[PDB]
Amino acid sequence: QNLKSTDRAVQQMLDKAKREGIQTVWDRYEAMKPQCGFGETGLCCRHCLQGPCRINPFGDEPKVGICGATAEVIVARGLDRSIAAGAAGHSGHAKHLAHTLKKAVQGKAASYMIKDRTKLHSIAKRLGIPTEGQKDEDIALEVAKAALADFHEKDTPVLWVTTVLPPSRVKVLSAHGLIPAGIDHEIAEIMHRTSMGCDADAQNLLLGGLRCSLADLAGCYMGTDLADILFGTPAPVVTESNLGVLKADAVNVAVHGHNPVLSDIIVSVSKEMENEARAAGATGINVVGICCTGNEVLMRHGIPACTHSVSQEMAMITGALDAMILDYQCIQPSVATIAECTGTTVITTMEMSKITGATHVNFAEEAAVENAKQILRLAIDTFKRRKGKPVEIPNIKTKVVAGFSTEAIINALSKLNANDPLKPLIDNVVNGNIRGVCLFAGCNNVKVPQDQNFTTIARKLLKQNVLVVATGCGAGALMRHGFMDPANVDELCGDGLKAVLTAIGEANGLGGPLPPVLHMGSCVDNSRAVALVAALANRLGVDLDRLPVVASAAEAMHEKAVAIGTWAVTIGLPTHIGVLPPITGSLPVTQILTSSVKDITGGYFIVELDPETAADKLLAAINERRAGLGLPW
Amino acid sequence: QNLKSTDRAVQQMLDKAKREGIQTVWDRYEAMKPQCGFGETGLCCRHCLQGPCRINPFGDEPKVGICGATAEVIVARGLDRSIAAGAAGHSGHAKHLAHTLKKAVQGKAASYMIKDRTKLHSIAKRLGIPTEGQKDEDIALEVAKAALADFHEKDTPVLWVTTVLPPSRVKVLSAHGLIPAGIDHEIAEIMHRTSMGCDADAQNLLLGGLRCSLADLAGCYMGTDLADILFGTPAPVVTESNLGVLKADAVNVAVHGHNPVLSDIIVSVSKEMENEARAAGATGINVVGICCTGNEVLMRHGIPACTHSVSQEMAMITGALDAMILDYQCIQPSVATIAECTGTTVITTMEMSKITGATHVNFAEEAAVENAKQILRLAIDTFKRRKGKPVEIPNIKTKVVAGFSTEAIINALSKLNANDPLKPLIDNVVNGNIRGVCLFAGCNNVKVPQDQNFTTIARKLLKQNVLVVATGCGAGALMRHGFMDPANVDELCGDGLKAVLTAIGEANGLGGPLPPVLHMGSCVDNSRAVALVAALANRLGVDLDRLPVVASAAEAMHEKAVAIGTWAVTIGLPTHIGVLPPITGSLPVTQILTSSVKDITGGYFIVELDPETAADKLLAAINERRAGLGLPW
Ligand code: SF4
Ligand code: SF4
Ligand code: FES
Ligand code: FES
Ligand SMILES: [Fe+2]
Ligand SMILES: [Fe+2]
Repeated sequence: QNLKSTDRAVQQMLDKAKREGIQTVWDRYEAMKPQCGFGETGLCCRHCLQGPCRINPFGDEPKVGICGATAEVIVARGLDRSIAAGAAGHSGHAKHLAHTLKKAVQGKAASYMIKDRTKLHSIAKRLGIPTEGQKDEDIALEVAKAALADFHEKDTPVLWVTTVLPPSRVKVLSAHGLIPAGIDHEIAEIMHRTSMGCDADAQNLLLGGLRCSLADLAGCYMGTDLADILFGTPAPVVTESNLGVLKADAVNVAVHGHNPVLSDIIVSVSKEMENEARAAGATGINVVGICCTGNEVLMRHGIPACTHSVSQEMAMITGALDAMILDYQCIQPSVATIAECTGTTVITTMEMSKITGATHVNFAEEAAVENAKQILRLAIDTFKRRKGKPVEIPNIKTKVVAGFSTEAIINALSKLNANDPLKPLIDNVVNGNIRGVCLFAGCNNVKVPQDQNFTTIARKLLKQNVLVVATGCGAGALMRHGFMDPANVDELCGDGLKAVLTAIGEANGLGGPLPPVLHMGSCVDNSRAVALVAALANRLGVDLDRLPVVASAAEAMHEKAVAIGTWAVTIGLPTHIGVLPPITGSLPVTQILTSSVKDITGGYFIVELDPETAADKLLAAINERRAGLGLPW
Repeated sequence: QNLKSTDRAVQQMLDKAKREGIQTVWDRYEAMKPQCGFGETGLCCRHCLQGPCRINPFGDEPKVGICGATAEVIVARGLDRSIAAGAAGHSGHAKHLAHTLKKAVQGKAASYMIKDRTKLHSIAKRLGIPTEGQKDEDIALEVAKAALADFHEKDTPVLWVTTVLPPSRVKVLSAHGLIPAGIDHEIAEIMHRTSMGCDADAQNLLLGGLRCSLADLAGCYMGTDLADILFGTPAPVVTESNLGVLKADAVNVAVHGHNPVLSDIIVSVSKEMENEARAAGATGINVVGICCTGNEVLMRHGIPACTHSVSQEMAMITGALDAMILDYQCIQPSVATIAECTGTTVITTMEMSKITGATHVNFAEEAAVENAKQILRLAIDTFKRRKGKPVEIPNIKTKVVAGFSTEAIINALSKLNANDPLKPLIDNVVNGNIRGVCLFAGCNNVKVPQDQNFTTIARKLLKQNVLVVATGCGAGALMRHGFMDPANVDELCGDGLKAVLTAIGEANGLGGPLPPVLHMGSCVDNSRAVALVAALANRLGVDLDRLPVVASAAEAMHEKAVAIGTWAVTIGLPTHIGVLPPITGSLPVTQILTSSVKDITGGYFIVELDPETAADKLLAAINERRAGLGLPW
């Protein structure tokens, strides 16, 4: 089972699933092998009814698509559609939150409100919306309106790009025609250009992809901004992770998906319903997180994280998961069927994301509390039904310190330098105590033993004094393996990094360090890393492609992760991907994405499946940046 | 060669291509066989980096996708993405025209103007935009603004749906949540919902597809409306079709793609440049059409059509095609390479549609005449280079009467009943002289011997007194085989239909009938058939799903054609498709699209690859409609 997951709790549940005959994602993977090599390499097209077309990577015919599409074109079109799909997900989540905010401040949904007034005003100032003499509800309405306006063409480009990067970066991107005109506009233009008999020049196609990846960035940044207004900007919080956060004697309710608009209300209403759960024989309602909706409520409220991506089914296998409350994205639809075996009540809530066999609740903001109580009552009923049934919850959990928004990082640093908070971080980059910064982002992927790349690469980087930050299932991996527990700083961190984490931690009164890795939140909250890195670039008076900052989507899976990797490259970062995207069928496309794009944006992909090698390549990238700033390395 | 194309001119060029060693679409097809059966049946997914996933149609594992996606889900997601892609193309073309109109009336591009004032005012009235006391430029600005607003969410749904169908149809669609909220909004929502770990219920997915197909309809209707304002509403016109419209002694320039925004200017400027072409030794500039940009200029100006879809390369093989001027969609990218052998100058013009090896001209409305002259001068240079080179233009062409906009059909009918123009058509439906109406739409497809389905089915329908209308490459097929020549009415038409075509024709002073098939224009101009059918439904006080009207995408290829077929079903029509879309891997999805959707929209797909059988099924569908109206059949 160690060949499937490096998480011991997952291994334990994989043994239980096997003896019970419950098929898992890893079983379904095994049943799929050998996988199609045309698709793996990107040399397949189904963009018209003359296909499917394929191209042999090597050898004889077929060499070209039926319409004449080359390997270059086919690979680039496929990639562009994945970027557009990722942009559609992040920006759909953001759009939904914009509508929520509008409802809140129009008095249409009293369960929602402006929680973070400081965030609201800062965003309005970033955007150039006046605040002086305006009511908060009106400033919010303006913010929501501006968010919605970034989805279509208008007299300005997408402000959730141009107002979040430094002018010198915007100027480089503008020069190459890369600034998006509108989020849904770009998504549609990708779908058009990639359709049969349209764009058929790899460079042109890939420039379009880069632009659409910035539309994805805008969606991410918008989603973080709006969720912080509605639900609060995260600050440091202490919690736990892994399956051992489940409790046999409680009603265990997982919140799973990405948009926390209802799950944030579930957290608050569950508390209210404690005496009702006790009436049903439970100690209370124990809300736990899966995936990014889990990350959202972890970051804001300290809700413990149960599990992430690839291992999500394992929470059900314990027998103790009374309900799984779903929004959208990254939910294996197997959960609906596994529920028949495990007894879990799986509940969908969003109109555009249903799963055959799951019970659907028509969530509406105006009815959010009513919805939450209905859902929680189903969970309580489910808990009652498992009266007397043994459960098998692995007694495995880690301590997690999280909540490191960019605001929180800047505040923590300000305890070392109140009026120039970034300076202590830069001072330590310069003196070598911090070698650089690495963002771990993205998924787990069944192809890679769960967490192995994230932990292998992080361990090497941390020993080499890299400041590591993480989001999404990268954060999930690292938290489940102890990288968010400050007790592990001595073991994991190089001396320079330890000194910095300790100095910041002791200035924040902790009597001890920051954790080894800073959890910056959900997948949209990759935008928080952009804010930090843009702030550093502006403080130094350089562009992002001069900073010793890299990214690693070490176990990438979703189209969303491909979009994030692509905008990381576009904003100027060396960006590792630890699974093969479907590009290797075209050497020219590979050479653009790994090499010639450096000349355009300064960033580039590093495609490397061996994690020890990837760590060495990431360090080399960091060190090349240091050398370009004239620093020792 | 008759196994490849039923067009004799195409056969002749296929012989020339073979002896010259120039690879064609049919050669590339042969090199692709056998094609992948997973893709053909829809049982392949590449929506995340855990794939590719496939499912065996029959037998053992794999049975399910890695994430748990069933065959139902995989098939429905794939189909939905094709619909969204088609919507992106039609609506991208419409969007571009909206911007053109705005430029025109703002004084930013004097080559463009309001040509059809009557169309402008009728559209403004349909939309509820005031005209009384307003300047034309301001009414136009309002129309353009309304067009652009239909791409995003706002306080109304998409007006290019709700204002073009009858209220009773809109009410049925609204009840099922099918009215689009915004064109690019829906495209993005499809891409989101179909991404990994989102929507996973076939019915839910397919309802989303139906809604997105209405966004495609809106794009089609918008595109027709705006092109008619800018360029003129078509009226009856006489021209010719097939390769024999090329002239050895002239500069032959093809206009190819779908958006005629520049090619309409090329038509007018080419005339201006006659004395300059004569200076270069040519008789003049002979502009000819390929595909839908060809249809646009045929319908408005009587520009002869050279060829269509699958056979497009054959125009180059003649050796006489001096230039091919490309916009976007349905252009085989092979043309750029074939040009190296044939000498043709292939020129791209749209930013998002380039082809490696083709010369690019950065078209801008403000510079349209300058662009046109540059392009025409390249063509003249090319003509000079082939001085003394024999060419092989098949001496094969047909006569074509076309230009049957809905306005033109209503006008023609009005000569029989001035104040109730639809009544003579309805009277003849009722008395059986017209059995019903069939729209032929969509592509050719290399899988089907070119034109064979269109001509086989049309011939059977016409003998059974069906009024046949056609667009796109369906029109192209029928025109190249003589179905737009009124001289062929005696041979092709049943006695009842002949009597009607004759009575209308003689009332329009023609001394003879309308042609056997009415050419209603380009692919966006499928919207014209919707206008006609909606007008009939309103005149009868019934919904579209009670009318004896059917559609046939007999040789479908492009994602655009899948979107059109889907909205034809959604608005209530029995809709034949003569190529397999990738659905047969899921019986449940097939049963929804061919059967249970009848209960939702009244329409349904008829999937039938044998054209004689398809004709019988289409007649049965027509006759069932007649029986439901209490009519003899
Ligand atoms: S777009 Fe070209 S390469 Fe793709 S399926 Fe159609 S014919 Fe084949
Ligand atoms: S979305 Fe599911 S079925 Fe599709 S490739 Fe990914 S794991 Fe396979
Ligand atoms: S041939 Fe396998 S992914 Fe298409
Ligand atoms: S396995 Fe052939 S289309 Fe994917
Ligand atoms: Fe996530
Ligand atoms: Fe067309």
